[PDB]
Parts: sequence; structure tokens; C-alpha cells
Amino acid sequence: LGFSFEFTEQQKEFQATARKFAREEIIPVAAEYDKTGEYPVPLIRRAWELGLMNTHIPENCGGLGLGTFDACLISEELAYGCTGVQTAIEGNSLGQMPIIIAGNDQQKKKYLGRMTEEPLMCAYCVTEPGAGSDVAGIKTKAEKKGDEYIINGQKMWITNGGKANWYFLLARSDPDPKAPANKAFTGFIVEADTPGIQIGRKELNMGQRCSDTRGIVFEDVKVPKENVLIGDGAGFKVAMGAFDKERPVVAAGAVGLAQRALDEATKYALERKTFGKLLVEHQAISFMLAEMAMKVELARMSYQRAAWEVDSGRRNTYYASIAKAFAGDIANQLATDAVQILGGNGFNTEYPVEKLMRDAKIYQIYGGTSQIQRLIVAREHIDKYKN
Amino acid sequence: LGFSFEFTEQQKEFQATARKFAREEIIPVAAEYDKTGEYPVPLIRRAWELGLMNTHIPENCGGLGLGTFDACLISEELAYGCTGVQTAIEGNSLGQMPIIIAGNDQQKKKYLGRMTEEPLMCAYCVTEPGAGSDVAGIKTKAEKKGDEYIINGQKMWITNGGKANWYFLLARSDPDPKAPANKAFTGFIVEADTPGIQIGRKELNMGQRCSDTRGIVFEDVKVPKENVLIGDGAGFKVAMGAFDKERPVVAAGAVGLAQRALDEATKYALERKTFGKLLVEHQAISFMLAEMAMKVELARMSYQRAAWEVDSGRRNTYYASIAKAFAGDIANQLATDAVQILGGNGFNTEYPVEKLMRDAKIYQIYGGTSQIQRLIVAREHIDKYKN
Amino acid sequence: LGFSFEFTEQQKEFQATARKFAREEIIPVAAEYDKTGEYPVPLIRRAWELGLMNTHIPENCGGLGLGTFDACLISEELAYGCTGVQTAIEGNSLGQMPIIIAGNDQQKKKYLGRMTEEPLMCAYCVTEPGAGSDVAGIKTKAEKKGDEYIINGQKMWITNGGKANWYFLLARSDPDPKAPANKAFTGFIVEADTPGIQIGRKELNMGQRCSDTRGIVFEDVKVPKENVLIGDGAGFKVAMGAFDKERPVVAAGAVGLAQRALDEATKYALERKTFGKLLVEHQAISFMLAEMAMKVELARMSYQRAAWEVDSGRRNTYYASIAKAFAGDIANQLATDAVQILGGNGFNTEYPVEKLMRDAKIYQIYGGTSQIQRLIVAREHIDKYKN
Amino acid sequence: LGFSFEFTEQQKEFQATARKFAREEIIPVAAEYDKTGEYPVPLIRRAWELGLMNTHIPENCGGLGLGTFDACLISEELAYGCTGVQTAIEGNSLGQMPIIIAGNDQQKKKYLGRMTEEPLMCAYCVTEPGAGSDVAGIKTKAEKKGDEYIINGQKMWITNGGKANWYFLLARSDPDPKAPANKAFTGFIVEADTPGIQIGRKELNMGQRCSDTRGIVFEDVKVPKENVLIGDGAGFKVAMGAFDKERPVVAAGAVGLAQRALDEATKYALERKTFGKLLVEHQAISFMLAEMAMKVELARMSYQRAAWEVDSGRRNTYYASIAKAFAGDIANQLATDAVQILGGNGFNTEYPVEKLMRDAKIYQIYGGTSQIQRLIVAREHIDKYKN
Ligand SMILES: Cc1cc2nc3c(=O)[nH]c(=O)nc-3n(C[C@H](O)[C@H](O)[C@H](O)COP(=O)(O)OP(=O)(O)OC[C@H]3O[C@@H](n4cnc5c(N)ncnc54)[C@H](O)[C@@H]3O)c2cc1C
Ligand SMILES: Cc1cc2nc3c(=O)[nH]c(=O)nc-3n(C[C@H](O)[C@H](O)[C@H](O)COP(=O)(O)OP(=O)(O)OC[C@H]3O[C@@H](n4cnc5c(N)ncnc54)[C@H](O)[C@@H]3O)c2cc1C
Ligand SMILES: Cc1cc2nc3c(=O)[nH]c(=O)nc-3n(C[C@H](O)[C@H](O)[C@H](O)COP(=O)(O)OP(=O)(O)OC[C@H]3O[C@@H](n4cnc5c(N)ncnc54)[C@H](O)[C@@H]3O)c2cc1C
Ligand SMILES: Cc1cc2nc3c(=O)[nH]c(=O)nc-3n(C[C@H](O)[C@H](O)[C@H](O)COP(=O)(O)OP(=O)(O)OC[C@H]3O[C@@H](n4cnc5c(N)ncnc54)[C@H](O)[C@@H]3O)c2cc1C
Repeated sequence: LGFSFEFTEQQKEFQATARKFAREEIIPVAAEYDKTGEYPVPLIRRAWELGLMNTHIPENCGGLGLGTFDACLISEELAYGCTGVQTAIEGNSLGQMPIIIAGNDQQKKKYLGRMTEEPLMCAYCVTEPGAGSDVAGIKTKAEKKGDEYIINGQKMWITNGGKANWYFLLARSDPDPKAPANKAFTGFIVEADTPGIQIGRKELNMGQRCSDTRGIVFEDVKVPKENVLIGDGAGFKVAMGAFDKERPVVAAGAVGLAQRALDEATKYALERKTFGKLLVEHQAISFMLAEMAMKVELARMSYQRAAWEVDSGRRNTYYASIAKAFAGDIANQLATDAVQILGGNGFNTEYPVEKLMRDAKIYQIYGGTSQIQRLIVAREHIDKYKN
Repeated sequence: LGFSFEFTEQQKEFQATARKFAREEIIPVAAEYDKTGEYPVPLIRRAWELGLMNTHIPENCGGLGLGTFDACLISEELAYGCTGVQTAIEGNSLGQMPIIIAGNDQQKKKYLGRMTEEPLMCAYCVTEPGAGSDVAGIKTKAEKKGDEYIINGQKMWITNGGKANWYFLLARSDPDPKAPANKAFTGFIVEADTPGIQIGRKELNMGQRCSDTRGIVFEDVKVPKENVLIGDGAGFKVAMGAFDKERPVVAAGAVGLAQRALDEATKYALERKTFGKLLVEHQAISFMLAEMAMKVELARMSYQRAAWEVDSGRRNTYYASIAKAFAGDIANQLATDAVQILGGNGFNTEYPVEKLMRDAKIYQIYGGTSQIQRLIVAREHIDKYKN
Repeated sequence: LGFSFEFTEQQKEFQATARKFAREEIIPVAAEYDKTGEYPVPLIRRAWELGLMNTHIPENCGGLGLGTFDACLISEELAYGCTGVQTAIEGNSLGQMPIIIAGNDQQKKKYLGRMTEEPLMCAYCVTEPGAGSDVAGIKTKAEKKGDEYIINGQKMWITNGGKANWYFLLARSDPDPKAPANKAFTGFIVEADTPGIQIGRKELNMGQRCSDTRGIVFEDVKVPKENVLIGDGAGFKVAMGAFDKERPVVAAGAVGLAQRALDEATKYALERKTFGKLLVEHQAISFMLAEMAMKVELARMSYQRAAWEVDSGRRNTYYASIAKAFAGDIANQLATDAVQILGGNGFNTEYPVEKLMRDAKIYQIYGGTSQIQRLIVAREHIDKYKN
Repeated sequence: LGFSFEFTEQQKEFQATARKFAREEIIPVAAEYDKTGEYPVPLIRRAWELGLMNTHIPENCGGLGLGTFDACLISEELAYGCTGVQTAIEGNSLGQMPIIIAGNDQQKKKYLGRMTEEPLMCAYCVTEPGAGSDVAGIKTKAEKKGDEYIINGQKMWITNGGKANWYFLLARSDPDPKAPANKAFTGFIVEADTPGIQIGRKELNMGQRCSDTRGIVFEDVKVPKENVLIGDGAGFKVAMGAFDKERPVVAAGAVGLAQRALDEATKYALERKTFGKLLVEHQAISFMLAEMAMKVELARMSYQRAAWEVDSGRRNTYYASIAKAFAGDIANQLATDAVQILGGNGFNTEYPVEKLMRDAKIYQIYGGTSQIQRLIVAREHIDKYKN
């Protein structure tokens, strides 16, 4: 019934709550956590109490039953403070996503119910050292032996890997190398305390240092037949489904980071003065902030559209990819320009802009790299012109 | 409620009409009109009687009483067929805008009222050989002489110049050089058949060759005091506001040209075959096609935002300039990439793309060049950090 | 032995000759030939006598013996005035290259010599309506029936195609659809007079409108066994080698057009004033002219190096393709920025810049489009890493 | 006379020496020094004995008395191994550039002589917390007290400051602010152990972390008369001269980093397989690599040109600025793309590319930011038309 760019009073309150938290509780300690690299437990507990965590969990499982548009709205406020921290919080939504859209009443009740009861964490296990962008190439095995599957393999770059209470695991169940991807993998929910799960050490990355990233080995892990999501073989579609519903929020985190660098650079441009004039008075630096503004705004509407698409019951693969490709890219651009506007100071650890550049980079790599995001769009676009 | 990216049933119906028209009536003749540079009188008459023109004219004066959002929607379809014809049609909305926003009852009934009676044209006269972006630097003057104003000066690049029934004229009334912009100009309605007016020849340009662009000389043009819009000195304000309402629409025209270039490039990539596979099979071209869809999609959302903003009673200055700046630029990008994908044929005059590349260019020039758009966004952005 | 960026006295002379011809004779008439499209016969003749045309022909064949470097510094000076004229004149060298790098004395003074006696033109008939970038996709058949070769096929986009005394024709002789490039095409030298040949009409293009571009059908044309170049299955090596000699030159013409673009804009920026000051005194404009100067500077050095390789006796395919890709692109970027700097005037036909924008486009298509250049560089690059 | 793109045999030697050293001694340890931020003394001392360190010191002072071109050649190689080490090594040559181009032989033998005897380091003190780019805005005072000057001020971001034996210091003598830049500053040479000098704590930056970077306070530091550079008041053109002479070697550094990023990414691309192909076989990846190559090759030529010009006895301002702006820009474009190509591994500390991304940023800042370089290029450009 007409276009609208106005939030509901409910969404307005969520954003307020998320914003207050990011500024008063996240920003002050963001650097601390980035230097040390320690899991931000206090901030995660707090976000959990304010209800800015596990917003997709259904109401009948003690959750808020919020949609994607809502999750994006909160995520961007959270990223503004620190994407290293928000990635941890978001790891939960991603790891629990495949259950929200495909698990049954009993699975949802058990694995989603515990998340609402106490600040538990969960992860998403799909990537492997040999296959990331190419999901169809993951080799972690899952042998149907009796009333349990025996999982065997090595997963890599898992967010919340060594902090998860349980995992969503994508494994190959069909041993025939000619088996279609849409019938060869199975989704399992495996409790982290199962004997045979060897959690590796914390990986030292360039940015998002406080986020927990690890590799895991699954040496003859036994999973009950009840933890299979839809059935043997349905794993691929559940994975690709979770991604579609999550890309808008990953696009939202990047916009938050971009917005942070824009605010930082602008505030400095108003304080610094060279060649007798304020930085903001040099036509070049004003064009820079101008273009930086255009980018954050455009990227924002990108995910707002993509999020709306999913919430309206429409297929959003196309829009969500535009959002992820665009937002991820401009986040990186704005981060670099932010440190540039800050001169020697921006390259220094005493300033916040330097860290954003480091954090920005993964927005072009995880969640489907910029290259696969363009493949998707080109695919959803061209198909419109065929028959 | 919250966000919505859905048209109303009446908007979908406008879109359908404009689409059918551009598809069946404009596209077929677009090439001939660009070649001959002949004013598309027939197409303008059809659009007029289809109700796809003079959409802002209030219903109390015979118009439809539509808003900017609706104008944008119709305009993107018209531009898809030909931006030359669309520009001709948009000149009217630009000429009538100062009257719709600042005219009194008697002025609207008289000057708008007849646009409803016949397919008449009008123009927006403010640019000059010495001034375009710097509106405050125009030198055409108006001397109060009894019950008349005697205008003296020359305007340049007036779209629908020697085709208008009447004009909107911005002229300087305060002779004092150091007088402020907000009180030195006056906006008049000048009937075409007034004696001192001398229309120039058709200006031959590179793009939108069938639109009537030309300069005009006013040598002791007497204008009734009745014809001043708000009053002596209120001219600058009326012009700056007219630009705000019309910018999202000129941006909408840039998206139309862009979508045309995309359709053409895509249709050809699904048919031309190089190195044993369709162009769409070569990842480079697929990536090319991807970013093209990406750009146009984000551009469309930017003009929709700027249009919604104003209809809701907001100062849309910030969103309108982002729209016009972005859309103006992506239109040129898509246009050049479209001919590129068509190779040697793309450069040939018998193919629809070269004309798109030529038309696109003014989108960064008129209605506020790409530079002054960034100038505005910077201005609008910095204020929010000053206090 | 030691880097040197200086020309030899002889070269410095050639440059000043081509320059005066360009700026005193070509420039005052470039506009007219663009508007009419008619072949600049006079300009081509005047250039012949000055020695600017057919520079590569050997001293023994009456020619001057100029190397590639010299051809480049001459082409750039000509193209500065008009890429249209420069292209027709350049069609000669291109059509001669195959006979120069792979012909025998007899063939040499038969074909090059005449070219020394009269201002005759030649063409390089390689591309076809169905195959442009994919040389191996060439379908023009050539069968050896006794002491001769009967040839049937069609060409498309041949410069000097209907003004050529003799042509260079590449055609497949090995019917076997799996005949390697290597051993599947034969290069000939077929004079325009041989019955069976038929020049199509003149193609109207968006730019370099005075240049002669037409298609040629070869409907049962016989070529004497002697007018074959190096033999059977020799044709492919020849064309690639020719290309390889000319890419630097097309890159030179492109750099020529860009210099003209940067000159016009800079001069306009030093006269036009907006908001009190000259255009140049606005940072966004100075920064524009600066990057326009950078782009051109780098492009010039790129072609000079590509030219040096071939002359130094070294292969140049890597630097060649780096040179044409960069040069062809920047030429387009400069041309459009120049139009922008001139504002409304730049978009008008009474101003020089507009033509440059229409001309520049082919510098990204003919002589190996921007995509295959990227493909050639990539392969030349990757190659030196594996083993 | 004649263009030449080939080093002399001597230069080839230097290249090989700097190459073997960087790739066999710097590379294997650059990772450690990066993490630890420890001054690479072993590496610096070794460079010193290899004869790659004070390459500009005139023979009569024990030095090799090499020119800029040779310095660029050597620097690009040291940088390939690591720009943190290279910077410390480069800090000396920058710091002794004024003495070289302004010192009287008595000062020369004393200061440039030490360097020839022991690995002595030096620094270039010009930037201060209040100004870096706006050089003429420095506030460190120099006060004449007979045959000596008393300095008071504070510098910031000094390379090798805290490790330098002596400092080249630019301070403002004339207190009359209405005094021109060309007669307001005086350059000095000061023993690093003079009372009043308070070296600050090492700064923790994002890039070239083993490179030493500190601030310094001059609290009543006494400087003898004979330690002034051309005369009192000539210090502004002396600093500006050194800049023009060093800029190309800063560009060479960037290019070194770009080659590293290029090789590092091409090698990975030749082994990493996704979707059953090597990354190199995915057209979008090879196109990426082709453009990475293009940028490096051009950036190399720009610094060679700039370096030649200076060694040719002519002003290189225009080309030096074209070189530093371009090289610094693309070095970052390659650094980021190198990370992209290695994907998840690229963002991880276990791989080389990440460090390159953190190092590359400074090249757009120090040695004159990307903004000021363009001001210079534009300045030199419009000037060629001004007359
Ligand atoms: C910090 C971090 C956290 C992560 N967290 C998670 C997590 O919680 N859960 C999870 O399951 N995964 C996670 N990942 C993995 C992440 O999603 C993958 O890194 C990403 O999908 C890229 O995969 P890769 O590194 O294997 O890239 P590769 O596939 O090796 O690709 C390398 C390069 O080649 C390009 N390329 C590959 N295929 C093509 C093609 N067809 N066409 C063109 N270019 C191509 C890629 O775009 C990239 O540029 C995380 C990664 C990181 C670094
Ligand atoms: C086909 C066509 C139709 C038009 N129709 C109309 C119409 O109906 N009515 C009407 O009134 N006008 C019309 N115009 C005129 C158009 O509005 C002006 O050309 C435009 O707004 C300003 O361009 P100019 O020629 O005045 O350029 P200039 O103001 O001279 O500017 C030239 C260049 O310098 C840049 N520049 C200028 N000032 C600055 C600055 N402060 N900082 C940085 N960069 C700057 C500009 O962006 C541009 O790139 C039309 C023009 C064309 C070509
Ligand atoms: C005025 C003019 C004069 C010319 N004069 C001559 C002449 O004298 N002699 C002559 O032989 N030719 C000449 N040509 C032809 C010109 O060289 C070809 O147009 C050009 O080589 C491209 O071929 P195409 O036009 O068939 O385009 P196509 O090969 O159809 O390609 C179309 C698009 O697909 C892209 N593409 C193709 N293959 C790939 C791939 N594998 N990966 C990615 N992208 C790809 C191309 O880059 C282009 O963007 C001329 C052309 C013009 C317009
Ligand atoms: C690691 C490191 C090492 C260094 N080593 C040395 C050394 O040995 N010796 C030394 O003396 N200095 C050194 N410096 C300092 C260096 O020269 C300055 O950082 C640099 O010139 C930038 O000055 P600034 O940082 O004060 O930035 P500012 O002058 O504050 O400028 C900040 C930003 O605004 C932009 N800007 C400013 N004015 C304009 C304008 N007019 N137009 C457009 N954009 C503008 C700048 O380009 C930059 O993007 C070093 C710095 C670093 C970080």
C-alpha cells in the first residue's frame, strides 16, 4: 500500500536500546578487546540481557520471534561500536538459523530453548580448509551406522568455534562423487561436548581479533538420527537457505562499520585545520565525505530492501547479494578514506580509524566473498531474460 | 507501520500505461527522431492524452494531482524508450513547478489550467551563457516600471525554449551588487508571445538531439506585476525549491536510460557467441552484467527515497542530491559498458546503444552538475556534526 | 645501457612536422569531416608527401624505414588533431605490416613500392560479422585449386575497406573444424580489382565518422599462388605478429586524443569562472586536471615502452597489451572529464570536446578489445611463474 | 639520445645484490620483526656492509656517490622483502639529503663521514603535531644568540628518531608571521645527544611496526652557527629540495610492496583450486591479476622516469609527484587484492599478504599525502598553460 521509509515505534525502541549499548558499553572497551583479543563475555552477557541477541528464536521457545529487518536494525547499531563483538553475537543467529527454518518442534524446543534460558553460544560449521566458496566440495563425512551418523572431518574458520554449546554441521552423506549437491549433504545439530570433537586453537587474524575463530576436528563423532534437520540429503538447501536469510544482516554489520568511519572522519574534519582552513573547507575532503555519505546511505537501503524481501515471503537471493557485495565493498572504501582524512594520526593505534580498516576487510571475504556475490546476482539477473 | 517496497494498485497502473507507451510507441521512433532532431510533437500529444504528462497540476485546475513519487515512476518508463522525448516532457513539470509551489489561485487557474486544455509546452528559464551552477550569478534584470517590470537579459540552454507557450523566468530585481541571494531575485511567468522576446535557433547537441534546446533574448519585455510568483525578492527561494522537487525525477530519467542499456547488453550477451560459448558464459562479462544490475538497482532505490521524502512533507535536499549524483553517474557507466558488450556493433549507429551513450552524458550536467551535487550533500552532511 | 627518456634529433624533427600538420592543417577541418563523414582525401595526400604516412616501408622499397617508436611519436601528434584521419592513415601501416614482417622481396616492391609512388591506401581484412575477437572463429574459406586459390567469405568493419588498392586477407584453408589456429589459416594479398569482390555501403558510426569503415564480400575471388605470404597454415602467426607491431601505435593515437582532451579542458578552466573564481581555483577541478595529466603521462610511457621492445628486437606482446588496455581506457576517461569541465558547452557540437568523447570509444574495442587485452596480459604474466 | 629501458651492467649488479639480500635475509625474518616491532638492527647493519645503505654519500666522503635512479633500484628490492626494514634504511638517505644538497664540505666530511665509518643512523625532523603536509606552518623556534642558535619546539612522527646519531631539523627563525615561507625557516644539523632533546616513546602504528617512529621535544637545545645549512632563512627550499629528490625512491618502495603482493597472490592462485579449477582459470581471477600487473609495471616506469629526470640535472617535481601519487595508490590496491585472492587465509596472520595491507597504507600518507601530490601535479600542469 505504497512505499515507506518510516520505522514502527517498536523498531524505533529496539534501535535506541541497541544504540545506547553500542556507544556507552561497546565503544569504550572495543580497543581493549581488540588489543588483547579476549572473547568479550561481559558484552555478550549484556547484549543477551537487553535482548539484542537471539531475536529470531520463536516465541514458543522463549524468544522474541523477530524478523530479519529487525535483526539488521540491531546489528548495524552493534557493529558501529565494534564488528568484532557483533560477529560473536551474530554467530548465534547464523548457527541457529538452519534450525529456525527447518528443525521440527522438538529440535527447536531443545536447541533454541536453551539459548533463551542462559547466555549460551552456538556456531555454524560448513567451511573446510579445502572448500569455502565451493560448498559442494566439503568432504567431512557422515556415515549412517545404526541409529546414529558417524561424522569424520576437519572444519575451518568457524566463528564461536571453541565457545559453542552446539554446532550446525554440514557433512557429505552420499559417497558417490557423481551425486548432485542437492542430494549429497546432510545437516546435523551436534552438541559440542560429544567425544571426538577436537577444537583447535584461536586463529590470529588481521581484524575482528576478539571474535572467536577456530578450526575443529571431528574424529568419529556419533550423532543421533534425531539431530538430522529434514532428512538424509536435505543439508544443502538448509545451508543455502540460512545464507539467504543471513546476508542482509551481514550486510548490515558492514554498514555499521562504514557509518563509524564516516562519523569519525567527519568529526576530525571539523577539528583539524591546515593551510589556515578547516579540513572540511578543502573542497577535496568535502567531496570525500560527500561520496562517503552517499555510499553508507545506498548500502543501508540495500539491506533494508533485502531484509524486507525475506520478511515478506519473497525470494531475496538477488537483493541480498547486491546488499552484501555493495555494503562489504564500500565498508572497506570508507574505512581507508577515514584513516586518510586523519593523516599520520589515522595510521596510529591511539586512534579508532585504523582498527576499522582492519575489521572492514572480512566483509569482502566471509558470508560469500565479493566474487561469489557477483556470480549470484549475474545468475538471478540473466535468468530473468531467458526462458 | 514500517518499511514497504510495494507500489499501490494505482501506481502499478500508471507504470503499465507509461511502459506500454514507451515500449510500443516511443522505442520504434526514438532512433529517427534522434537522427532528424525533429521535435517529437506526435509522441508528446499521445503522452498528453494518455495522462502521462502534467501529472502535478492540481485537480482543481484539471490536473491529476499526483506527487513526485508518481512522476518519477512514470518518467523512468518514458526515459527507457527515449530520454530525448522524456526530457521534452519533463520540461513542462519543471516550468510548472514554481507555480505549483508558489503560485496563487489566480495564477494556477490561468497558467496551469490551459495545460489541461491542450498539449501546450512551457519552459524553465534561469540559465545563462555566463551562469548555470551559480544561480546567484545571473545578470538578466527586471526594472519595476509602474505596474510593469521590464526584463532585460538573455537566457541560454532553455529546454523547450522556442516551443513554450509561457515561461518561468528568474531575473535579478535588486540592483545593489552586495545584496544577498535571498532577496535579490524575482520569479516571473512570462507569456511567450510577449514582444521583446527573441528565440534563438535549435542548439545542436551530442545527446537528446530531438528535444528543443535553445537560447532566448528578452529586449524590453514588459511583465504585469500580476505575474510575479510570491513577490519582489522571493525568486531565489522559489527556484531552489523547484529543483528539490524535480531532482529525484531527473534522477529517475537517468535510471530509465540505465535500465535500457542493461536490457540491451543482456539480450545481446545471451545471443552473441565468442570462443565457442555465449558471452554470458565468460565470467568477465557476467561480472560486468552483475555490477550493472547492482548499480541501476541501488540508483532506483535512491530516487524512490528522495521522492517519498518530499511527498511526506520533508526537506529532501540531502536524498535528492545523492539520487541525482549517483543516478547521473551510473547512467553513464552502464551506457559505456552496454556498447562495450556489443563490440563493433555497439559502436555502430544501426544499434540502439551508441545513442544511449550520447544521451546519458547530460545527466551529469543539467539539473545540477555532478560536482555541485556533491557540494550540496557535503553541506547537508556537515551540519549534522556542528552544534 | 642506462635509462634514457630523450628523443634523437631526427625523431624530434618528425614530431614537429606531424605536429604542425596536425595543428595547422588538420584541426581547422576536423569538425567538417566529422559532420559530413566524407573521406579526408586532401589531408591523407598532404601527409603522404610529408613522409608521416607509410613510415614502416623499407628504404629499398622507396620507403623511409621508420621503426615502431617513430610511428608512435608521429601517430600521437596526428591523433591530437583527429583520430578519424589518423585511423585511415593508420589503416595503411596495419595493412602493410603483414607484408613487411612476412613478405618476400617480389611481394615487397610489388605492394610496398607502389605505395611509395602514389598515396594509395590499403586495408587489413581479418574480422568478420560473426567473429571479431575470436580470430580462430574466422569462416572465410580459401581453397587451393591448382596454381591458385579460390576464396569465398565476408568481412565486416574494414578500415579503408572501400578505398584500398590491395587487401590483406586472412582466411581458413584447413576445412577440418579441429585444425589448430597454427595450421588452419592462410594470409593472402588480394588486390581490390579481382572480380568477385563487392564493397558494401559505408557504415555510420558514433565516432571517427570520416574514416572509411565498410564490409567486403569475397564472392568467388581467385588469388594467384604467388600472392600467398609464408605459405599454408602460416596466416595466424603473421596476423598476431602484425598486431603485435601495431598495438603500441593504436595505444599512441589514443594518447593523442587524450592530450587534446586535457588541453581543451585546461584552457577552458583558465577562462571560465564560477562563484567568483576561475574553474581551476576549485579543488575538485584542479584535482581533476591533475589526474588527467597523470593518466596521460603514464599512458605515453606505456606505449613508448611497448614500441621500444619490438624495435629493440624483443617480443612485446606483454607491454603491448598493457599499453593498449591502459591507453584505450584513460582516453575514454579523459574525453568524458573534458566534456564535464566545459559544462553545457561541452555537450554542444560547436565545441571540440564532444567529438573526442565519440571518438575515444573505439579505442576500447578495435585492435583487441579491453577484455582480450586483459586476457593476453594475464597469460603473459602467469606464464612466468609456473614450470 | 634515444629512449632506453635497460639498466647498465653495474646497476644490474646492485639489483642482484639488493635482491638476494632481501629475499634470503629480510623475508625469512620480516614476520618476526613485524610482530615484535623490534628494530631490525642485524638487517640494517648487514645492508650497511653490503653497500646498500648510504648510497648517496659522495665518494670524497667515503661513499659510493650514487644517484637517485640507483637508489630507487635498490629500494624497490629491499621493500619487496619488507617496507618496515626498507623504511629505516631509507630514513638515513632522506635525513642526509639536505646536507648533501646544501652542506658545505666541512659539514659534509663531519656528518656524511660518520655514516661511512659505522652504522650510524640519522633522521629528518620536519613534521610536528601541528603540521605535516602544511610544512610552512611549523612552530619550532630557532633563536639567534651570537654565533649559535637556540632551538625550542616539538617534532612528531620522526623516522629513526630515538635511533639517530644526528638530526636534520627545520625550525622557524623569523617570528614575523607576515614573513614569506621562502625566508622564514632555517635548517640545522644537530648531534642527537645535545642537552634539551627529549626523545619520546616508540609509536605503535598499524604498518611498518619494526620501523622506529617517535616524537621529540627540543627544550632549549643549543645549536652552533656552523651547523646551519645555506644561511639563516634558507631552510625552506632546502627541505623542499630534499623532498623532490627523495619522493621517487618513496614511490619505488611502494612498487616493491606491490610486486610482493603480486607474486604472493599469483603463486597462491596457481595452486588453490575451487569449483574443480585453479583460481587462475576463473576468468575474473586472471582479469584481477592482469590489472594488478598493469598497475605495478606502470608505477615502476613512473618512478624510473622521475628518477632519471633528477639525475638529468632538470627539475623532476611534476614526475616525482606523478610517481608518488600513482605508486602509493596502486600499492594499496594490490595489497588489498592480494588479501582477496588468498581468501580466508589472506585475512590470517599466518600468511604474508595481511602484513602488506597494513604496511601499504602509509604510502598514501607519508612523503606527501595523495591529496597534496595532486595539488602539486595540478600546479605544475596549469602552469604550462600560464604564460
Ligand atoms: C574470520 C572468518 C570467520 C569465518 N567464520 C565462518 C563461520 O562462522 N562459519 C563458516 O562456516 N565459515 C566461516 N568462514 C569462512 C568464510 O565464509 C570463507 O572464507 C569464504 O567463504 C571464502 O572461502 P575461502 O577462504 O575458502 O575462499 P576460496 O574459495 O579459497 O577463494 C579464494 C579466492 O578465489 C575466489 N574464487 C573462488 N571461486 C571463484 C569463482 N568461481 N569465481 C571467481 N572467483 C572465485 C574467491 O572469491 C576468493 O577471492 C569465516 C572466515 C573467516 C576468515
Ligand atoms: C540539453 C540541456 C538542457 C538544459 N535545459 C535547461 C533548462 O530548461 N533550463 C535551465 O534553466 N537550464 C538548462 N540547462 C543548463 C544547465 O542547467 C547548466 O549547463 C548546468 O546546470 C551548469 O552548467 P554550466 O554550463 O553553467 O557549467 P559551469 O557552471 O560553467 O561549470 C562547468 C564545470 O565546472 C564545474 N564547477 C562549477 N562550479 C564548481 C564549483 N564551485 N566547484 C567545483 N566544480 C564546479 C561544473 O560541475 C562543471 O563540471 C540545460 C543544459 C543542457 C545542455
Ligand atoms: C570502426 C572500426 C574499424 C575496425 N577496423 C578493423 C579492420 O581494419 N580490420 C579488422 O580485422 N577489424 C577491424 N575492426 C573490428 C574490431 O577489431 C572488432 O570489433 C573487435 O576486435 C571486437 O570484435 P567484435 O566486434 O566481433 O566483438 P565480440 O568478439 O563479439 O565481443 C563482444 C564483447 O564481448 C567481449 N569478449 C569477447 N570474448 C571475451 C572473452 N573470452 N572474455 C571476456 N570478454 C570477451 C568483448 O571484449 C566485447 O566486450 C574495426 C572495428 C570498428 C568498429
Ligand atoms: C609512520 C610515519 C613516518 C613518518 N616519518 C616522517 C619523518 O621521518 N619525518 C617527518 O618530518 N615527517 C614524517 N612523518 C609525517 C608525515 O610527513 C605526515 O604524516 C604527512 O605529511 C601528513 O601530515 P599530517 O599527518 O599532519 O596530515 P594533515 O596535514 O593533518 O592532513 C590530513 C588529511 O587531510 C588532507 N589534506 C590536508 N590539507 C589538504 C589540502 N589542502 N587539500 C586536500 N587534502 C588536504 C591530507 O591530505 C590528509 O589526507 C611520518 C608519518 C608517519 C605516520
